[PDB]
Amino acid sequence: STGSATTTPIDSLDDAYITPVQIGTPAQTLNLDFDTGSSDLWVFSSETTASEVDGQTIYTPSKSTTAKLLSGATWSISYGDGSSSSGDVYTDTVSVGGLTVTGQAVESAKKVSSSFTEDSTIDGLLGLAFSTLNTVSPTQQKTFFDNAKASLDSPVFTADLGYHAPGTYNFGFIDTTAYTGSITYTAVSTKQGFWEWTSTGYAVGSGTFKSTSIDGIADTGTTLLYLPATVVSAYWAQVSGAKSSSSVGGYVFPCSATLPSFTFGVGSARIVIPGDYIDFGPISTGSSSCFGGIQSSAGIGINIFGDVALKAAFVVFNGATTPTLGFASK
Repeated sequence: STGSATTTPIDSLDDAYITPVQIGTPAQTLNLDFDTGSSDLWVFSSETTASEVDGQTIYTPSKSTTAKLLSGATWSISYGDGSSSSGDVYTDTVSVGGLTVTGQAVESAKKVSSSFTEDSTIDGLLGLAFSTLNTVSPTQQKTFFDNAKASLDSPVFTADLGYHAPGTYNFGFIDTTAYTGSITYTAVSTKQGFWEWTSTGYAVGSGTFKSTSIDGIADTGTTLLYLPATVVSAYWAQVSGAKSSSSVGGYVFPCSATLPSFTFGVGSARIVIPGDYIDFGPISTGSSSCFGGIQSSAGIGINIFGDVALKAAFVVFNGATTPTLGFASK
């Protein structure tokens, strides 16, 4: 089997992407944030504290003839951005782009943090990291991909995120029309539960490539590109007037600037992030100070190849017995 679904930016900045997901019988379609950095499929629901729901579409398990309460199971998650959610668990039928899993754990939120409430466009998350990170207790549950894997034509999924445009998540096949050149595959460590890999270096604009190992995670659920402070300083030094602002929370730059590209290495291959991908617009409405899309990972504890990086590539998440990651230009 295979599946193919379009993923759509939630706003004009590509702050996140939403993908429609069918849950239950009859189907209830919710728009979920596919997150290769976590491993829980959780949804706003009829059980979510009413004051914490503000415009989201909810899953109502009592209206699904295939929903079953997973007795005694609870979940609770905290994300890198400080947001969080928790609740109980159902199993139900879940379909993505024509690919159906029966008995998928659907984690129903009883509580969500303010950042989730305040984002009306995201109805929940669909985790695509390794199932070892799943938070369901006392019996850990499998991700949608893990459950689908054996049925797929090939045990892979691909992320093809657009810049200011829709893109695609495919399951079970590689669309050879969706990228240019070849896909370069690179080793993955699953030791921390992430799609963790080592970039071979970087360049800023038309500058020379610096060969240096950068361990980090391919994370579709993180907006920006978080890299070591040395790398990030080298990038912003090429933008007149750019500075790190403690009050704003990172590098900002004059909105009048033209940003240089940023290149990262994948083995001997190179992925080029155009300068415009690195512009996240005014820090507040009407400001001429703009927020940068490349930020320091210092104090995160891990480098993160988030959407800024991934949307410059066609990315293969290869879930073979020994997982690997593939990157192509597009």
